Amino acid sequence: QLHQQQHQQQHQQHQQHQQQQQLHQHQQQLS
Amino acid sequence: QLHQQQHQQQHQQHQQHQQQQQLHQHQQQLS
Amino acid sequence: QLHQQQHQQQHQQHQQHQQQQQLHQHQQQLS
Amino acid sequence: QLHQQQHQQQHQQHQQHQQQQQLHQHQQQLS
Amino acid sequence: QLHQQQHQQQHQQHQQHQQQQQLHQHQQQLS
Amino acid sequence: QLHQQQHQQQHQQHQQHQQQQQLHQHQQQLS
Amino acid sequence: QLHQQQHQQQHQQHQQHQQQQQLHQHQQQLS
Amino acid sequence: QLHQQQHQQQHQQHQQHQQQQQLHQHQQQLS
Amino acid sequence: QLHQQQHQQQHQQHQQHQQQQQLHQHQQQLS
Repeated sequence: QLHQQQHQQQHQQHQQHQQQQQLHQHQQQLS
Repeated sequence: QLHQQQHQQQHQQHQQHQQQQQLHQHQQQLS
Repeated sequence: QLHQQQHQQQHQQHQQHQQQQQLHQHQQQLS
Repeated sequence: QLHQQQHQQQHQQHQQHQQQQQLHQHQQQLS
Repeated sequence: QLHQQQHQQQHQQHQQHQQQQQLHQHQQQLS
Repeated sequence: QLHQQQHQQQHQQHQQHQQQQQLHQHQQQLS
Repeated sequence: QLHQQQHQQQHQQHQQHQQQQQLHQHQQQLS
Repeated sequence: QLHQQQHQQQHQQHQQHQQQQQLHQHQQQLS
Repeated sequence: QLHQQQHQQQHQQHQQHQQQQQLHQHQQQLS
């Protein structure tokens, strides 16, 4: 009995001039 | 009995001038 | 008894000038 | 008695092989 | 009595092989 | 009585092989 | 008696998910 | 009697998830 | 009697998750 949980959060609020910003999220799970 | 969960969230609010920004989300699961 | 769940959310609200922005979402599952 | 001026110039002369080049100009004014 | 001036110039001359070059100009004024 | 001036210049001459070069100019003024 | 040769090869085999990949080949010769 | 040769090879095999990868090849010869 | 040779090789095999990787090859020859 195996339980794998992955959670990622990115929050941005009240901003200006983020030209070419990168928000990358990667998640991998194996068995 | 295997349970794999992956959650990703990106939230952006009240913004201006994010030309060519990247919001990339990648998820992989294997068994 | 295998259970694989993947969830991805991108939310953008109240914005201006995001010319050529990329919101990409990728999900893969294997067994 | 407010006076706002914005000027932008891009000049290119006598060139070759600029495949997929970007000349972007952005201007914003508020009151 | 407020005077706001913004000037931007990009000049390129006698060139070769600038594939995928970026000439970006951004100007913002607020009052 | 306020006077705000911003000047930016980028000059390139007689060049070769600047693939994926970036010439970015940003200007902001507030009151 | 001038001899100029240029050869370029790109080989891809047995692949998956290369969205928006770029395979660019450039060749120039002068005399 | 001048002999100029340029060879470039890019090989990729058995791959997955190379979104927005760049395989660029540039060759220049002058006389 | 001048002989100029340039060889470049890039090999990748059995890989996963190389998003936005760059394989650039540049070659120049003059006389």
